[PDB]
Amino acid sequence: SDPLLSVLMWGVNHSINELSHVQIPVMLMPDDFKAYSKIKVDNHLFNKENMPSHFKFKEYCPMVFRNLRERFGIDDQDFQNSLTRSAPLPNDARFHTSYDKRYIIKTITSEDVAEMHNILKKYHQYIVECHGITLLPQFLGMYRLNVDGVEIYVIVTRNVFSHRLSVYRKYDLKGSTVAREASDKEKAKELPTLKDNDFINEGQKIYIDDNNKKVFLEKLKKDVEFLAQLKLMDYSLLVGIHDVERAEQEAPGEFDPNIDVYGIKCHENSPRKEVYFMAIIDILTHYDAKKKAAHATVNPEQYSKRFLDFIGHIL
Amino acid sequence: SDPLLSVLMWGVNHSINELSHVQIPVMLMPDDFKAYSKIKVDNHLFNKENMPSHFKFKEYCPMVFRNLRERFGIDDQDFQNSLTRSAPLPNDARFHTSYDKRYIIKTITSEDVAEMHNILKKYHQYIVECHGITLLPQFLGMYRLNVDGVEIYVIVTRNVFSHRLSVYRKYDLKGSTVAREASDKEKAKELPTLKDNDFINEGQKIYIDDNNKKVFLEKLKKDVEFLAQLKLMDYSLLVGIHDVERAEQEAPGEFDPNIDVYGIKCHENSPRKEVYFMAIIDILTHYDAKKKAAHATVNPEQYSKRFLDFIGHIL
Repeated sequence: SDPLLSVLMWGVNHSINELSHVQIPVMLMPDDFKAYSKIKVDNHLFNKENMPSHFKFKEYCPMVFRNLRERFGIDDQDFQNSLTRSAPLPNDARFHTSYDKRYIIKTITSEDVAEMHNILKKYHQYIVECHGITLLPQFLGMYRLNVDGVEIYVIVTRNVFSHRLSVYRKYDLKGSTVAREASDKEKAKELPTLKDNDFINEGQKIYIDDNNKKVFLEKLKKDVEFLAQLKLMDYSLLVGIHDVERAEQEAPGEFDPNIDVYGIKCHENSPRKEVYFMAIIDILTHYDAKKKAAHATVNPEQYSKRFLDFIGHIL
Repeated sequence: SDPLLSVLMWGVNHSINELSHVQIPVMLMPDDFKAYSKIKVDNHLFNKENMPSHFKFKEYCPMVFRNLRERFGIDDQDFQNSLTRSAPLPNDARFHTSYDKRYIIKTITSEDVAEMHNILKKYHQYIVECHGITLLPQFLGMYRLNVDGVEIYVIVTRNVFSHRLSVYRKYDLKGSTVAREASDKEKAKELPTLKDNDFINEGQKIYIDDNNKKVFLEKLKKDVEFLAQLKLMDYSLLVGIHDVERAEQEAPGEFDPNIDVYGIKCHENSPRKEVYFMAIIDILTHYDAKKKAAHATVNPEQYSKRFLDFIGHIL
């Protein structure tokens, strides 16, 4: 349907096939962070039914992302199948979900790509340090697609939410001093995205036990400290709630913690059988559009503390 | 080892994978004869161990050759495996043999490519007419390879000789008025290539029965008439003899006529147990080098008759 989506599937398929032939060492060399793979295809009077006839596909730092996927417990064959066996589905920058709901494909700016290159080494090192146990986005691949005229950049992350268990409530938390509330327009969306005030006002509670809570908050502390160190800000805590009862009305309500890695079960005395999905999202700056907000007070360290204070209170 | 060979294997693999997704109709449209598929790969600081880092692969008329392969009873998966599972072996224009001895890969000039395009439609139509039963070369694919600086063209044909049964004697027959003999240098090669005089002088006989002989000569007549019609000349009858006894000394001596399609068993009263492999080879003009022979009398119709007269006599 969408030619850009076709090129992405084609490219991911190509990219993974290529890597299956490469010998994978335990380590990355400094050059792997500067590397890329470029393919330009020109078909003249051939294969019109599947593909655009002129296109480009570029993969950034293929070894680093190969290395990241394995560290995040993702097999390259599964990753390939998830993205190629059937088209990713949209939902209206744009984003798509792998047909099997395991991965998110987000469209990003060339600026975001530049910034991602800039932090990639430090990010990789962080992932090594924490043994891939983090609430940070799991970056799984980054690509450039060209189809006659149009150039787009995409990044692929692991879904914060479950691939089985549906989410009925969804929050996006920053802990900002300025008031954050979903629009009266937004508060009426299909599955809306609520914000800080929506959480305070409606007195939402997260029923997880003290251990889970301590572990989570420790992970969060380290992750956010790392983000502040990179001078990054404006990230959010995405919180999604699965209602086992409501999902039965429309494993009994249990999940695979190896696929749905951000899941946390509610404790025994929880008012309703709930599973939580929580993670940091949207870590890049995107100054192009933040300059667009400016044209027509808090620093990264401030934000870090403000954000950590708030999440500590709501749990 | 040889980067050009690596690109060919890579390209054939790519090309066949692409086609496995295309819906194959029973017919070719006129545009399929003008079509091609072009891939340009640039790897920067990536995958140095397998592939050259900058290369191009072009496939000419992919649908026509897909259509030809099936008409010649060749499955695309087998064709792919034969050319990709292990490197083709040389033997010192250059030519290579698929590791399994089923296919020949010949290096040709851009002129040969131009001429092949020119006759491709008429050749396809001929193959349709004779239901793929012909002594003509079976053209199976045509490609252009570029590896930083060097550009080569290759064509792939079915081996005239067997993939199991070794050939101990080998003739190349034109039936020319001018004397054709292998050099005293050549007559001493490992497995030499003998010519017209070598055949007359050494009184070689081909022991096939009257039916086989009649069928063969009828096929030959049509094939050669077709070649003369295209104003082509200077082609040869390649004759290879397998000695069942000698191959035992170094199925008992029987072959699969579906893989070794040019095989003909000897008749019952044959002096020794022999299998023959006979086919027309080298049909293109290559005027570049024939002008090189000129710079430092017979026409296509003459050649046709001369060639047919001679082969009739020797069998």
